[PDB]
Amino acid sequence: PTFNPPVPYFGRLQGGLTARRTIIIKGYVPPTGKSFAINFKVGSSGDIALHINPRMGNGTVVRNSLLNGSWGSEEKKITHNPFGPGQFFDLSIRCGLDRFKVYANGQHLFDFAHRLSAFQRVDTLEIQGDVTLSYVQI
Ligand SMILES: O=S(=O)(O)O[C@H]1[C@@H](O)[C@@H](CO)O[C@@H](O[C@H]2[C@H](O)[C@@H](O)[C@H](O)O[C@@H]2CO)[C@@H]1O
Repeated sequence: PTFNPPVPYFGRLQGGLTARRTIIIKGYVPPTGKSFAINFKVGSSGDIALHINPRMGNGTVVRNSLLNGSWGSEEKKITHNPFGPGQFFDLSIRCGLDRFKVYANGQHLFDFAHRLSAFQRVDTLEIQGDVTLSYVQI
């Protein structure tokens, strides 16, 4: 469902992941949470074009890709962490031509350049772990 979807969330992306297409994830980080992930995925159990992994322990926002069975290099740099314990967040993820463009609460969070080149192949949004979702628009 679009409203209060229970985690783990599986929502399929109509026509594949198109360019110009924005996904909205509004949610809540529990105080007793350590890790959650947002996965843009080729098939229900395949390649992860974009893996996004807020980790509360060290307060990192880990971006990576899982391609051909292996994790590439992590990108960690941010100017802010909206996923602090007990915080609500409003994420806007836009699939661009050369990058994903990611905003949290209206503030730019990260860009992640496509490594899975043909980003169209992505057909599965996957959210898992320590997060409470209030609204998910694909
Ligand atoms: O969903 S999982 O693939 O099972 O979880 C892993 C992912 O979040 C990837 C993304 O890069 O990280 C894996 O672990 C890392 C960890 O970030 C790093 O600190 C450590 O030194 O290397 C790992 C790989 O062995 C997660 O397990």
